[PDB]
Amino acid sequence: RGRGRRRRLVWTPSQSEALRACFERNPYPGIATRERLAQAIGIPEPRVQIWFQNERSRQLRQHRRESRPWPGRRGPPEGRRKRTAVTGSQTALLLRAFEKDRFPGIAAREELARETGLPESRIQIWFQNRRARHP
DNA sequence: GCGTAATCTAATCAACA
DNA sequence: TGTTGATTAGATTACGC
Repeated sequence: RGRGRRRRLVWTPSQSEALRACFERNPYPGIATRERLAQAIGIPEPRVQIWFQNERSRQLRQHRRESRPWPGRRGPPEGRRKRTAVTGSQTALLLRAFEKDRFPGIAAREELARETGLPESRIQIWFQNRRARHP
């Protein structure tokens, strides 16, 4: 990988309380739920998404260690993020960047956002998918 | 150093031209 | 329908405290 990752966030206690309470309600929130929590506690939705991935990993691993069944999905699955439209010039920017560095740090990713107008979070997924499809 | 946010791979679901 | 964006499980990495 590269270097220069995002500076880790530190949850305030109230933020932790809010994430844990949301998680009780449903450990598989949709984009509508994630954006709703994001705005309630004043952090960007992408940080919320990463915290649910990590909190599920922790719950699964504890359930596993306690030899307990994971409830899993409950209720109707909530809607996904709408698919991001990526123009041909946006794709071109990204492709050039990818040729020089497959593993951009937060620095590189945030300027691509400036340049392409795409969200940094979507750029990060773009590279994940590109790497996994173009060794 | 600990705890865990941030990052990663791989497999898969699914939108859209 | 094929391309590719979005999500998941789970492993790993590297920071703030």
